[PDB]
Formats: sequence, C-alpha cells, structure tokens
Amino acid sequence: MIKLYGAPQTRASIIQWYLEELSLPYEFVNVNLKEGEHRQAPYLAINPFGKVPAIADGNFHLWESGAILLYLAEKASTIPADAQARALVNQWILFANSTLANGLFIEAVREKEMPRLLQSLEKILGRSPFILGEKFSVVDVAVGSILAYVPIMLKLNFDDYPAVAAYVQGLVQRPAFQASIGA
Amino acid sequence: MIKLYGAPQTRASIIQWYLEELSLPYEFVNVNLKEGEHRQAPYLAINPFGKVPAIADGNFHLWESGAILLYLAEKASTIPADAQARALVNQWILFANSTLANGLFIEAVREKEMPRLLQSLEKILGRSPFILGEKFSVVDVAVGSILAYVPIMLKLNFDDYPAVAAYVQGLVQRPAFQASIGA
Ligand SMILES: N[C@@H](CCC(=O)N[C@@H](CS)C(=O)NCC(=O)O)C(=O)O
Ligand SMILES: N[C@@H](CCC(=O)N[C@@H](CS)C(=O)NCC(=O)O)C(=O)O
Repeated sequence: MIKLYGAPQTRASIIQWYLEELSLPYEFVNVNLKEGEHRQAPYLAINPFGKVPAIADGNFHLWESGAILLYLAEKASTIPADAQARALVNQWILFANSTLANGLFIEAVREKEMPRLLQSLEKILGRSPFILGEKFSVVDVAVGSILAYVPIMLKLNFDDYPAVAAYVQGLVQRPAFQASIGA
Repeated sequence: MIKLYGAPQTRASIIQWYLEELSLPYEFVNVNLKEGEHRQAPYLAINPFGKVPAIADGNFHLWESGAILLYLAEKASTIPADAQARALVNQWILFANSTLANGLFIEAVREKEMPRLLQSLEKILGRSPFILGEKFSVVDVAVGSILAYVPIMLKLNFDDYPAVAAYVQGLVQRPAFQASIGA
C-alpha cells in the first residue's frame, strides 16, 4: 500500500484528505520533525530536502504535496486523459501551492493580494459548485485546503465573499475532510 | 504556434527559455503590467487571477509557469510516459515554484532555509551535470531559473556551493537562455 510520511499539523493532512476521498488504504509513517528525524540520512533518502509530506509506493518515492495529489489522482483515473486535461489540473495545483498560498499567507503581500484572489475565486465559485464545475475533484482538495487554513491560521473569515464562504463550509462538512484536516 | 503572454522582468522569460530549448516558434504578446492591462477583461478571460505568464495553444489556454512548463514538456515528448515519470517531473516543478522560491526569497525564512536548500542541491549537482542526471530537462529550466535569480535579486553568490555555481554558470551560457532570460 502507499506509505505517507508526515507529522502532526503539516500538509500531510491534505494528502490524508484525498486518500479518504479516494477510499484508499495507506500506512502513516510519523517523522519526528521536533527532534530532527527529517534531517537525518534515512529520511533524506526519501526527500533530499527533508520536508513532509512524501510517499513511497513500492520502490517509487515522491515528495511535494502537489505532486503527490496529482499522482494519486492519475493513479485513480478510470478514463485516459490527454496533456490538456492534465494541464488544467496541474494549473490549479501550482496555483494552490504558489500564487494562492503566497497571496494569503505572506504578510508583506497579503493586503494587496488576498482581496484580489478572493474576488476572482468569488466569481468562479458563484458560477459552479466546485472549481472544475459540477463535480468535486483533486483541485478542490488543493485549493480548498489552502482556503480552509485561513480561519485556522490567520483568524480571518470569508464574510465578504459568500460563494467562497459557502464553498469552504461545504468542504469542511465533508466526512472525508472531518476524518483528516478537520480531526 | 503557441502564443505566450508575458512582460519584461517576469517568469514569462522562463517559458521563452524552454520554448527556445525545444526549438519551437511562439508568438510573444506583451501585457503592460505597469498600465494595468493584466487586470482588464481580455486578459482576465485568459488568467482570471491577472498574472503572467499564460499561453494559448489554439483554443486551449493555460496559466501558472509551472503548469505551462509541464504541458510543453508533455507535448514535446516522443516516448510516452506513465504517472511515475510525470510525477518526478511534477515534483521538481512544484519544488521550484514553492519550497525553493520561498526558502530563497522570503527574508523571514531565508537564514534557516537557504543553506539547507543549497546544501541539498550541491550534493545532487556534484553527482550529475543536470538535476535528473546526464541530460538537460524541463526540471533544469524550472529549478535553474530560480537559482539564476539569486545573484540578480539578493546580491548573493554561490561561492560556498561550487557545483551549484558551475551548474548556474552553464545554464546562463546556453544559447536558449541568452535568447530569453539573458536578453
Ligand atoms: N511545498 C512543500 C512544502 C513542504 C513543507 O514545507 N513541509 C514542512 C511541514 S508543513 C516541513 O517538512 N518542514 C520541515 C523543515 O523545514 O525542517 C509541499 O507542499 O509539500
Ligand atoms: N505562480 C505564478 C506567479 C505569476 C506571477 O506572480 N506573475 C507576476 C509577474 S512575475 C504578475 O503577473 N504580477 C501581476 C500582479 O500581481 O498584478 C507563476 O509561476 O506563473
């Protein structure tokens, strides 16, 4: 089965949410970041940058939460996809991991970036229940996890963006979310 | 041919570098960020977040520099790849766009993060000429572009990381780099 390397209160919870959505068994391998386990040779052989999450799937190892999400989504796919279909998913995963996370969580750019990001997401989410349309996908795990951390880590809310607020509420209420990030 | 939406001194030059490495033609379209052209309706219809770069490949549009690099690499591939081969490239692109760029360019985390990132890259680059081994790849465009910006924006050098220094020196001297980022 997949082995997920993580620690409490890290982005490993985002991978646990997607594994819950996919109903896939996995082994959770705790890495003791407080005592520096991630900086020793055994963990550096899994991720040479000493960060969690990472996964092992047999002899295959992979790190970066976004790449893990794309990998699990590809492995679970039942209909073969082309470079353009994968590209639109990759676009949103890169967005969640860079443009969105940076604009919300970097204090020096937050005042300018955060309202613009939320205003753009309000337009998208006001026209469809999920980012890619009518159906929930790995894109909602990637983007939704970052938005869900806003009340958690910044004590801020989405009161001025009702469609974003309803979207995040809908995600937090999902049983798979409550079993992982929401636990 | 691909249309590339970009602007001076932006990550659009990273896409131009990879297009030149692939010997592909492209129609470059300047978006006047200084005059707010990226916030007008025509550009928001391409990237709703108003950021460059973006591409159009016929009717298909795509934004996030990382997603564009992965898309161009997939389209130019002659040997069909599976989920694991794509995952390894996805890992490095996500790393360049998040972990690496943040650890080097965010002042509050640079002191702790930068030496760890450079020490890990130094070990990899001391063993092979490029990140994935003997051959130059899209990963070298993604990671190498970020490393090449360090002297430019931080007034720092790679004197204590000789393999990183020689790797960056080699990339900057590439004709395709000179025709794009170095132009
Ligand atoms: N862009 C990476 C970031 C991973 C990351 O920063 N992980 C943290 C915990 S959430 C970590 O392992 N920190 C340990 C350290 O930096 O020493 C991802 O999304 O996977
Ligand atoms: N993660 C995005 C970042 C794109 C980005 O920040 N682009 C900048 C120029 S380098 C931009 O268009 N800024 C305009 C604005 O923020 O209003 C990517 O890699 O494409």
